[PDB]
Amino acid sequence: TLVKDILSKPPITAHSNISIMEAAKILIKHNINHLPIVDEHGKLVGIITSWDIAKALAQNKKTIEEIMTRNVITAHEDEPVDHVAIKMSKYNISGVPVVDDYRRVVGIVTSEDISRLFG
Amino acid sequence: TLVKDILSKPPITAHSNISIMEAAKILIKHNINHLPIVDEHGKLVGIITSWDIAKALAQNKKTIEEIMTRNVITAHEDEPVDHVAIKMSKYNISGVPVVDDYRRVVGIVTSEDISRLFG
Ligand SMILES: CSC[C@H]1O[C@@H](n2cnc3c(N)ncnc32)[C@H](O)[C@@H]1O
Ligand SMILES: CSC[C@H]1O[C@@H](n2cnc3c(N)ncnc32)[C@H](O)[C@@H]1O
Ligand SMILES: CSC[C@H]1O[C@@H](n2cnc3c(N)ncnc32)[C@H](O)[C@@H]1O
Ligand SMILES: CSC[C@H]1O[C@@H](n2cnc3c(N)ncnc32)[C@H](O)[C@@H]1O
Repeated sequence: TLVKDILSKPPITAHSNISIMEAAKILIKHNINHLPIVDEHGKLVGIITSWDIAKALAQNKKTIEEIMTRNVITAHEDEPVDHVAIKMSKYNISGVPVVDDYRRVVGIVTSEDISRLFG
Repeated sequence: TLVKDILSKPPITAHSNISIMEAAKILIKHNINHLPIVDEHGKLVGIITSWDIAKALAQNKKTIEEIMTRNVITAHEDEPVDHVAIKMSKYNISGVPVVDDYRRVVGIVTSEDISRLFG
């Protein structure tokens, strides 16, 4: 089955012009663990997850841009699911932003979603 | 295959008498996302993961005991692996403390480990 029909459906993103503590509220608010960071257009710059929030406390880092995993692993909306499953394990991550061909963010898949194909 | 032979091998735990920020350093130091919280004996009271650290910032919580998921899902050292895999998805968590029969902590399995049985 294709990623286009499993993914979380309007993405929640953030420009890097926000405080660590705001991001945290964002994550906690929607009950999410993955926050794609987008530029002014909407194109994909990096990814924050609760791990980064705890990195920020741990090393006294203060800005989103300082800690966002600058190089994000992503999925294409026509990329078969099974293949994304394999991808997240092999790289040990639980979520990928889904991108259109311009690196604009159209959604997100988490293992949380993949495990409704586990039954 | 049995959990006893996949698990991470001396556990890293913490009594709740530590600061959020220390826990974070603990997680970042060993490169872990799961911190079992133990009492004076060593028996299993709750679990902290980086998610809780971001909950702590989010709601201005200040103590480990305030935020540790008081009721932890665990695995037995003779519990077959496959079954623990199923357990973490169905409950959407990536790590379980492994317990002996007195609820003392003997190890931990993460999906990170299970995915070396994925090949
Ligand atoms: C974390 S489980 C709850 C849901 O949140 C979704 N999710 C996680 N991160 C995001 C995000 N940045 N935008 C939209 N949905 C998300 C996941 O795909 C899952 O369905
Ligand atoms: C696995 S957690 C360690 C790092 O993984 C990063 N991370 C989580 N998901 C992804 C992804 N899809 N691509 C790249 N890095 C990621 C987080 O920002 C964290 O710094
Ligand atoms: C998170 S991936 C790196 C390793 O850390 C292990 N790990 C995670 N949390 C703990 C812990 N509290 N004590 C010992 N090992 C851990 C995992 O089982 C994995 O092998
Ligand atoms: C899935 S993340 C949301 C909550 O899950 C908790 N959590 C993570 N692993 C476990 C586990 N093995 N048992 C119970 N709760 C857990 C974390 O402390 C967090 O508050």
